[PDB]
Amino acid sequence: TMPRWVPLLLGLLGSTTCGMLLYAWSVFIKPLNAEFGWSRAEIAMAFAICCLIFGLMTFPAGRLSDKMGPRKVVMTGGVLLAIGFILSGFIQSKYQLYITYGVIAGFGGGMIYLPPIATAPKWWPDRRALATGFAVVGLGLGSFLMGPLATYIIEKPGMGWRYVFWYCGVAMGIMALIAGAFLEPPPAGWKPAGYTPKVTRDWTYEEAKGDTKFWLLYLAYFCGSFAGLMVIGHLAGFGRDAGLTAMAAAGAVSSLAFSNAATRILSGWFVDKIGIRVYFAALFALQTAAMIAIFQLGGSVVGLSIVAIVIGWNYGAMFTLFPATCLQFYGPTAQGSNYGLLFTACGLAGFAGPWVGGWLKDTTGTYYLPFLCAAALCALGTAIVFMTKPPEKKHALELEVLFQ
Ligand SMILES: Cc1ccccc1CCC(=O)O
Repeated sequence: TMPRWVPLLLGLLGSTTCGMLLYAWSVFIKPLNAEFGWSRAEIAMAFAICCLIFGLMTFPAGRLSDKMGPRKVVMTGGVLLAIGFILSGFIQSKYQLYITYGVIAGFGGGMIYLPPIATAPKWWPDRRALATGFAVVGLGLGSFLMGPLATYIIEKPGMGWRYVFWYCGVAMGIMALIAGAFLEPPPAGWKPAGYTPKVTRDWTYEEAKGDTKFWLLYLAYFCGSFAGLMVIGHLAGFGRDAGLTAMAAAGAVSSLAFSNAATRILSGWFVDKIGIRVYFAALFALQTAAMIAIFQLGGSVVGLSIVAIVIGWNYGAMFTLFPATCLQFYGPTAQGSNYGLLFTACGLAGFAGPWVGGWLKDTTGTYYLPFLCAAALCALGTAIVFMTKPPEKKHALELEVLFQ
């Protein structure tokens, strides 16, 4: 039936829509402050709520994708996201924005984001991590797609920021319905392949949810996620505090988008070829080193760029290597449920990380505390990821007894 790269194209579409949704809030920081007495932090609360609900709703989304297939889940997510974004177009208050953009749109975003991450590797057992990366690279691309689009709509005279919400919400609803329309696992028996009595079987959601290694991974995820979200918003300010012009710090930090996008594909390909654990742990360790190294490199465009690129490489790689690692531990059958649960760690990190980083800076007045804490979190993640080897594969005695 369908060529097994169509799933990859679909995951590219849906994750790109999710990246657009998660990028929009910065687009509206300044227009909403112009129209209302609304602080940057007041608008950032809408983004933090969005991250909380998105990361949380991956769990029901994965359970439902497993139970009734990914197509219904992704197209419902497209509906919810379209509704919440378009209604953000018609808002008048902060709580209306929190509800429409934060809760509704984030709900739809989690339901769009997860099912392709569980489905694409099913079409690609020879290349599971690369398939996963295609399911997530859209979160690195959504900024580049929306930035010019949202600027274009806002500055046009007959339009406005509410017009960004309305038009971009229709467009994202369409992309997500098109992505979810054509998404389904391979058929129940024959596996698309040219190549390939004890009997193993994949883990069940209840079996993985009870494994201690699942929760070590959850902890590592929370740590790496939290560290990145705590400092990335501070890189450019670190530069200007070091003496760079705002323009120069902004240019340097911008390389983070490129590496954040590239690592999602490239790291998938690498670990498909050489295994996950060692490359994975090395990325966390390098992330630890970068949190420290910024105090020596962050004062020049070249140094700040190196730190930004490295941070982006390690951060973005987490969202391919945690689903790939989970796939290796527990198998693809319950990957929807297993990884949906696991991503809630990111839901929580997304809610709290940026705020806590800002608070540590403003409490001390310096960057030492947030970056030092991020380094410690990444050191812990390094330890966990490096020490944690796959659990024992499961004997399936019910299948096993079928042999006379
Ligand atoms: C880190 C995070 C938290 C909550 C919701 C979304 C995301 C982004 C995930 C990605 O970059 O792939």
